This record gives sequence, structure tokens and C-alpha cells, in this order.
Amino acid sequence: IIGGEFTTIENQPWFAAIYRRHRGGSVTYVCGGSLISPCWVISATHCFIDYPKKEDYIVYLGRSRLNSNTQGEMKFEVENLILHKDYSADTLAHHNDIALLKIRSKEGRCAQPSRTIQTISLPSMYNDPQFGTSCEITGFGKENSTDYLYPEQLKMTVVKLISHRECQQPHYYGSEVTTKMLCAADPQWKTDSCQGDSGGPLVCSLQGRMTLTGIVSWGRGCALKDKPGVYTRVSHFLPWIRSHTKE
Ligand SMILES: *[C@@H](O)[C@H](CCCN=C(N)N)NC(=O)[C@H](C)NC(=O)[C@@H](CO)NS(=O)(=O)CCc1ccccc1
Repeated sequence: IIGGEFTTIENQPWFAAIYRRHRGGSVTYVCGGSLISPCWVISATHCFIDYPKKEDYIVYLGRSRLNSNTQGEMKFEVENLILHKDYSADTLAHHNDIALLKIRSKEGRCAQPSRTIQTISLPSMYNDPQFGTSCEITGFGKENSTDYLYPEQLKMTVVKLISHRECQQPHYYGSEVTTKMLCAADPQWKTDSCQGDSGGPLVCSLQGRMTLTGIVSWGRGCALKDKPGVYTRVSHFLPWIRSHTKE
């Protein structure tokens, strides 16, 4: 997160931190995610496409720091890693960048709700907030494009939803952005998500209810003028989500 401010997991209870195990014992951060149900975390396919082995991932819930423990946190293994079959990456655009992770603890249980562990709601069929609406993003990603390390404390920021017409302008993304993607940026171009924030939640208040409207996917640079962040439009994926979460 470029700009914005530090926050705690108490203010973002649906946030999931996803790491990958390496040969030796080293564990690095991969992407963020969101708990949409006790046993399910939703993220982005591009995070796991190069290493589709469910046994290498560790999912954390109730975590505020990158490399230390938080009272109340819970560790989970990945029971099932579901990637979207139509995922593809062009010059800039990442299509169908959505994924589901089924979680289970060592005792074979799913998540137990608490002050630091809650689920986030899904949108209704093709029901998105009006453009120009303020939404929040959360993540452990870069604070500046020049950084190579990630901040130790979780961060958050607020950005405005941009319309498809505007995002499709020549100086923006042109025809590279589709109807299955959402553009969001700061009107002043000071704050934005960046590398390390992928898979995380784009949360908007829709009719008094916090809703998972987007998933951090891509963008040209970070916080560059006329180059908004692009998010996977969750509302256009409800059928795919429901079919893979049954049994
Ligand atoms: C998470 O993996 C990350 C989130 C990007 C968020 N960006 C915003 N502007 N909000 N996504 C990626 O890194 C994806 C996989 N790739 C890209 O975003 C690539 C291709 O679109 N974009 S880039 O312009 O080649 C990223 C590299 C870069 C270049 C210059 C300065 C900063 C970053």
C-alpha cells in the first residue's frame, strides 16, 4: 500500500495472510486474501499459478504483523487449491484473476469467529456500487515502488471507483481493461495498492453492508497518474464461486 496508514487486524477481521514454505525452513509472504466463509478464502490465481502445490501454503487469520505472532491468530493448511481455468496474462491485463483456497487446521477444523476473525460478504448478481464511491484496500505490500522489503505492520487506504468508460480512455488502459475488471484510484494519484498487495480485498460499503467488491490484480506501476489499480470484479464471478464451494 502506497500512502494510506497502518491499521490492525481488528479493523480488517476478514484479512488472510498467505505464505509459502521453502526447502530448508524459510517462509516468505505471497499474497493477501479474504475469508468469505469459515472454510473458504478467496484470492487471486496469479499468486499460485507458478507453484500450484497446496502443501506449500500456510494461511493465517487474525494476523497484524508480517513476521511475528498476534494474540488470537490461527494457522491453517490448504485442503484444496482452486485456480480459474481461463486465467491468462497479457501485456498488462490479468484475466479471470480469482482463486479459492479451502482451509483446515491441524485438528481438521475450519475458522472460529472472533474479534479478529470474521467473514466478509459477497456482492449480489451484477450489483456494484455507483462509480465515484469510496472503498478501502488492505495489505502487507510495498510502500514505495523502489522498496524491495515489505512493511511489518498491516496497512490500509481509501480509493475511489472509476467508471469503465474513463478507464478505457487512451491515456489510461484503453481496451486492455474489460467489464470483468474494476478500476480504482485516488483522485490525486497519491495512494494505491502495489506489489505484495495482490489477492487482497477491495471493500466497499454497499447499502450499509461491507462487501468484497474486488480483488487486487494489476496495474501499470504504483500510484502513477492516469494509471488506476485494476481489481477482479467479484460480482461477475458469483456462479463460479458457488459451484466450486459446494462439495
Ligand atoms: C500483486 O501481485 C500486484 C498488484 C499490483 C497493484 N498495482 C496497482 N497499481 N494497484 N500485481 C502484479 O504485480 C501483477 C501480476 N502484474 C502487474 O501489475 C504488472 C503487469 O500489469 N504491472 S507492472 O507495471 O509491469 C508492475 C511492475 C512495476 C513497474 C514499475 C513500478 C512499479 C511496479
